[PDB]
Amino acid sequence: SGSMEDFVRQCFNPMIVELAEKAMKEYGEDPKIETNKFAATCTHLEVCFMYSDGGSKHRFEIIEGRDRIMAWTVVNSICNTTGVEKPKFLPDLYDYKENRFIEIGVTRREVHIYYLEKANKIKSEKTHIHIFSFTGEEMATKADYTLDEESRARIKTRLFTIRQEMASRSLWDSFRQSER
Ligand SMILES: O=c1cc(-c2ccc(O)c(O)c2)oc2c([C@@H]3O[C@H](CO)[C@@H](O)[C@H](O)[C@H]3O)c(O)cc(O)c12
Ligand SMILES: [Mn+2]
Ligand SMILES: [Mn+2]
Repeated sequence: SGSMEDFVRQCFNPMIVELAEKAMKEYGEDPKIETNKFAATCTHLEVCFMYSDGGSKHRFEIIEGRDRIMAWTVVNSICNTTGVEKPKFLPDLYDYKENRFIEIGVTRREVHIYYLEKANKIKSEKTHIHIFSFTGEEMATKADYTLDEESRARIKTRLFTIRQEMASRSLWDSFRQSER
């Protein structure tokens, strides 16, 4: 869907776009062909970045977007230095304030369905899950949202703006239907 490709290149910062293209190609997927996955990958990356800018300076270490060696360097480092259980999958962030890894979910489906799939995927209590939708819904572990409402509101409003713009360009219906 090349009109979606055009949208991704117009919508997302070039750093996010280049990171998403590398990520997909590493799984043998072509951004030019799986354009809905390209937009999805960019959105999750951007949310991960916005979330890391949510609170105090350096509250959050970013793990998402990092090459595997550096990602695992951050994760193993943190687990040696805080004694928190070493996750089996790379999470998205580490919360220095709350001493927990965070998995970040962005879903075109219902938040509760995605929360469960993440929980069942993770199989490790300590890691905090936080889900966003394009429709303003969000849900987190023990209903603990980590950030203040003003920072969550920027993320929720950004995801809404993205859905809206996709909608004006008749890309949203495909994109919504395309998810796992
Ligand atoms: O870099 C990638 C990152 C992720 C990813 C997704 C959710 C997270 O929460 C998360 O931390 C990371 O997913 C990717 C996927 C897929 O994106 C679907 C979502 O649109 C997922 O449902 C699939 O399961 C995935 O394999 C690709 O196809 C290619 C990719 O480079 C990636
Ligand atoms: Mn991740
Ligand atoms: Mn994630």
